Amino acid sequence: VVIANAHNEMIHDAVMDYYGKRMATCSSDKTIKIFEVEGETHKLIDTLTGHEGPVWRVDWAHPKFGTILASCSYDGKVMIWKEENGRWSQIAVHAVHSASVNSVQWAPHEYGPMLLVASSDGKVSVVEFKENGTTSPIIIDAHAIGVNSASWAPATESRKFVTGGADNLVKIWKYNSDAQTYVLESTLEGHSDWVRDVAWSPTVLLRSYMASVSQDRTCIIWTQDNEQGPWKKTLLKEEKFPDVLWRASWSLSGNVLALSGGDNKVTLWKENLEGKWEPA
Repeated sequence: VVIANAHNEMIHDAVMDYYGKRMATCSSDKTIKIFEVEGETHKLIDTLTGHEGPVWRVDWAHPKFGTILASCSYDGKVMIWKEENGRWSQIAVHAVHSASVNSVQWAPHEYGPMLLVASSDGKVSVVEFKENGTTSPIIIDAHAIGVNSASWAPATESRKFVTGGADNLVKIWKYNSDAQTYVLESTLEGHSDWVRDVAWSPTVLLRSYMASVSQDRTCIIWTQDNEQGPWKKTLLKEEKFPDVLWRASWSLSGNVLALSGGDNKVTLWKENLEGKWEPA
């Protein structure tokens, strides 16, 4: 179902609506594109523009609040646009960070219309969209050099999300009505280089599963069982993948690992009966 040459500039992200019927591509050309996919067809609708620097990542909001797609660019700003009347418009612009923003994912509709922003400005922001338009932002420093990922943890307070460091550190953050904002929990060390990406699973089974990919060219699957329980570092393999590792994605169900390399190859992984990993 290829959509050959969607952009002019190299593409940095390919995400779909909750109903895999409409896509969203973003590139360096500072532009994002909306799509329609059927059997093998690709209808190109609008092309989102207002981004000064290369767009990095984008994320589809839950249909619960209509059609909304958020994008983050080098321009140190993340922007969201809705699709009222089949015509794409820019609803709000979030630019609190001072430097590139490399990741932006939406919170489980349960939580609400929340967006988690992680900038290379070393900080991270949490923003929910009220009514009138003016939101109440929440920012908290998260890493030394910077921040590269900010995946969320499923619903359960009890609001958690993992961060990937520019300083090689993976962290866990849980809300706190007494602290007024998300505070640190874990600080799982493991990578020798920078944490390129970290995604948290929705697999509600007995134990929690977290993925961490990095310039150190390895994935460390962080498995923990309960509050007490510490996270068990686990090398996806006791060798190095020839190139870096940029993305890690969790399948809806069946909990399978989508590990987008850098050697330009995508690999899939599963945890056999023991607790190790194998292809698919």
